[PDB]
Amino acid sequence: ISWNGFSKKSYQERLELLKAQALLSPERQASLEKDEQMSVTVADQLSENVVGTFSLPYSLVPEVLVNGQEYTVPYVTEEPSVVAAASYASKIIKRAGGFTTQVHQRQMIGQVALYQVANPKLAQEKIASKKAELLELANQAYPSIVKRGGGARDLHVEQIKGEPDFLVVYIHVDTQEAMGANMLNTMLEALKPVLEELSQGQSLMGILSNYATDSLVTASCRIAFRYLSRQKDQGREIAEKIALASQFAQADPYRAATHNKGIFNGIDAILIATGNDWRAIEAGAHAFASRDGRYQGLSCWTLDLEREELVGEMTLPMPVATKGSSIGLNPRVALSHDLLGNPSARELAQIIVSIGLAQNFAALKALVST
Amino acid sequence: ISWNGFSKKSYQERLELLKAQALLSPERQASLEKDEQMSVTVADQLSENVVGTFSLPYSLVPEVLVNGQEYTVPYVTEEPSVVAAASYASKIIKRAGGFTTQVHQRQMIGQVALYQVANPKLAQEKIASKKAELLELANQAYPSIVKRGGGARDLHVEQIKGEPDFLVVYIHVDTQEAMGANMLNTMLEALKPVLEELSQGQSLMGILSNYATDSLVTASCRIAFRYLSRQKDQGREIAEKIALASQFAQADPYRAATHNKGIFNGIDAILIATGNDWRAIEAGAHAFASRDGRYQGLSCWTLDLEREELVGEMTLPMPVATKGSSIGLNPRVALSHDLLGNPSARELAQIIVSIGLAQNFAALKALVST
Ligand code: NA
Ligand code: NA
Ligand code: NA
Ligand code: NA
Ligand code: NA
Ligand code: NA
Ligand code: NA
Ligand code: NA
Ligand code: NA
Ligand code: NA
Ligand code: NA
Ligand code: NA
Ligand code: NA
Ligand code: NA
Ligand code: NA
Ligand code: NA
Ligand code: NA
Ligand code: NA
Ligand code: NA
Ligand code: NA
Ligand code: NA
Ligand code: NA
Ligand code: NA
Ligand code: NA
Ligand code: NA
Ligand code: NA
Ligand code: NA
Ligand code: NA
Ligand code: NA
Ligand code: NA
Ligand code: NA
Ligand code: NA
Ligand code: NA
Ligand code: NA
Ligand code: NA
Ligand code: NA
Ligand code: NA
Ligand code: NA
Ligand code: NA
Ligand code: NA
Ligand code: NA
Ligand code: NA
Ligand code: NA
Ligand code: NA
Ligand code: NA
Ligand code: NA
Ligand code: NA
Ligand code: NA
Ligand code: NA
Ligand code: NA
Ligand code: NA
Ligand code: NA
Ligand code: NA
Ligand code: NA
Repeated sequence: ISWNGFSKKSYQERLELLKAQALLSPERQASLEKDEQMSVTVADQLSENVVGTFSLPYSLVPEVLVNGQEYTVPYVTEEPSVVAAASYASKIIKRAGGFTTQVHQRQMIGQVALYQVANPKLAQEKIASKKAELLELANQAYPSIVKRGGGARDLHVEQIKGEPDFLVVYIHVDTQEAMGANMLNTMLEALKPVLEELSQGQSLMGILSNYATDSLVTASCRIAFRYLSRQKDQGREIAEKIALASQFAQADPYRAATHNKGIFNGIDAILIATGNDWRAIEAGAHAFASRDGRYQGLSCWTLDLEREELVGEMTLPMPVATKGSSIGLNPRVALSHDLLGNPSARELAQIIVSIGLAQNFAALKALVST
Repeated sequence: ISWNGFSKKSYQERLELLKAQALLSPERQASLEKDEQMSVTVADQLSENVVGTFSLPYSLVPEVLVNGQEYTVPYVTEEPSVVAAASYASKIIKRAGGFTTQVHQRQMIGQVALYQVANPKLAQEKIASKKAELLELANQAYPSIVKRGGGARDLHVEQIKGEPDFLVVYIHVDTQEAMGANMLNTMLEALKPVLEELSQGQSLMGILSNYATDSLVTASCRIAFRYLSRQKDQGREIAEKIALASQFAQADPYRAATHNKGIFNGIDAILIATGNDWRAIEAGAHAFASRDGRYQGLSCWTLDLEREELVGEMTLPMPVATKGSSIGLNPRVALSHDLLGNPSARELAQIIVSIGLAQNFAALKALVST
């Protein structure tokens, strides 16, 4: 059923159109129609010193085509035009064939930092030769994840120079559908004593890394000039300027911040809708943006002149989750996951990166157009 | 009146204690007591494709001492223990004298990117000699801010090399209590034609920069070892390990992301409470974290061994606002500003950076303790 006029329709009419799309079960549609909120009692369980609740808008971005599957995407944002722009971007890219996306890996990285290591090279050697035993020790400490087919998968050790020197042990862990912060905290605590013994050093801390390079996800889109503007040669102008806009963000940190901000107008909105920790996704992606020695734009837009196409691409660390307290307790979050056809964390991650690149597309097109 | 037991008190008892503190007017206390939310109708004005609203917890972090003034800080977070940790951090630092903070500048930066500039050096020369006229042209285009004592204050031009070369013009603008994105969009549009004429180039875009280096704010705290632990020599151990934790984050991007994530658990929570754009604050701070060539921790913790003190310090771009749509329309946001004694954007910024450093303190202390 057509989605056009959805923006101009009234709140009641939007709800009836959504109902007509038959995306939600009777209970979820009713829940949405009485705008069921998470209660103070439930809020009081999630957080501390709770004295009430706080509301933001809940919107829909329809027609998000990811790998030939269409989604109606939920957004939570307080910013005017963020949703309109994501919706507009999404429709264009759908006409153009939607997004093509891949998950390169899905693992969480945990680290233990050791210091007062007399012989870092010898220590590094011992720990790395004891790798399989150490992985077994982490997996025994958290047997709940091995039974579900995940667990600790790899281990490496780095000498990091400085004031003072640190010997850092990284574990790589399949956490399946979970974020993994508690899991990795427990696994890493089990390893501390043996790591101290083997290194003859003191363990400083054992903690998940929000720099999730074992969970990179890339999205691309391929947009023919005729979808950018029907007027003759105007599509090429627009695409040219978007490519220049992309180059500008590679060149100037002052542009790149803003460029990457716009991407996260979309990303944080759906992360909130899905009960995901946006602080974590923000940190990893913004760290990723500075990996080649300077802070740069997270996406790139280039031209295919023979095919007459605008190409957009983006890789982000996206260790999102489909289970967790907020997902279990906030009834709108459960609704959001149902609305999305209950994607696995992998599929959700591919939708989120796509949303990011859509949001970016509308931002650049608006900025560079007369 | 004492705040202890506030965490363990019931939701009703917390509200009665808050009432006893007399921090809110009768209307605001009543508004909070019936948990007045922003309505769907109001939500529908803020955002697009609105089909409902979305709720998160609303909590209090009491006893935040900033420059000898105590605040009860509002938080909006879905993460267990974030509030408890901020509250715990805040009480310790209050005993220790609270935070000392300063605003170095408060200005917004806008940029126009020019390309196809044949002679960038000549163009740079012309624009810079025409500086005062250009500033006047921006101020005429937005007279609403000059009457309130703000406006365009400075202009500079940079040659940024790459593929291709860009000539970028930056304006620096006092936007008073406002974020300034609309203001700077309008001012920069007024400048485009003349900038093109003077440079003999094409303007790509005119846009606010979320890399807000003209709005840096620093907070510090000075914590005696005896406040970290009453046991003999245990305070020194803890402080030593926090300093090492700080060094770890300077050395390893994998730690720094997580380190900076924790800071923003606090910052984003109060930014939501106050109707502020957290995507913008995230982008600028995370870009700031990579300014010295590598992605590093945003705060530093060092020891004063003679004075027996743990010192924490943090500088962040904090161009927050005290006016704007969300602030005008979401009744809990208005409440949050009233709760805080209606601080100016400058004072709010100093509270937010302090909150960040408090959140960081509890994170590090927990990670490095037995
Ligand atoms: Na309406
Ligand atoms: Na209606
Ligand atoms: Na919390
Ligand atoms: Na509590
Ligand atoms: Na309440
Ligand atoms: Na929304
Ligand atoms: Na995983
Ligand atoms: Na970490
Ligand atoms: Na993460
Ligand atoms: Na990770
Ligand atoms: Na990866
Ligand atoms: Na992934
Ligand atoms: Na591709
Ligand atoms: Na750009
Ligand atoms: Na951002
Ligand atoms: Na953008
Ligand atoms: Na969330
Ligand atoms: Na959420
Ligand atoms: Na990330
Ligand atoms: Na991450
Ligand atoms: Na870019
Ligand atoms: Na993933
Ligand atoms: Na939630
Ligand atoms: Na609901
Ligand atoms: Na699910
Ligand atoms: Na956008
Ligand atoms: Na936009
Ligand atoms: Na309660
Ligand atoms: Na109660
Ligand atoms: Na919006
Ligand atoms: Na609308
Ligand atoms: Na509703
Ligand atoms: Na909260
Ligand atoms: Na300003
Ligand atoms: Na910009
Ligand atoms: Na900003
Ligand atoms: Na700025
Ligand atoms: Na400054
Ligand atoms: Na400032
Ligand atoms: Na100081
Ligand atoms: Na740290
Ligand atoms: Na963050
Ligand atoms: Na932290
Ligand atoms: Na907000
Ligand atoms: Na808000
Ligand atoms: Na910032
Ligand atoms: Na900023
Ligand atoms: Na640090
Ligand atoms: Na400020
Ligand atoms: Na709001
Ligand atoms: Na309220
Ligand atoms: Na105010
Ligand atoms: Na914390
Ligand atoms: Na913590």
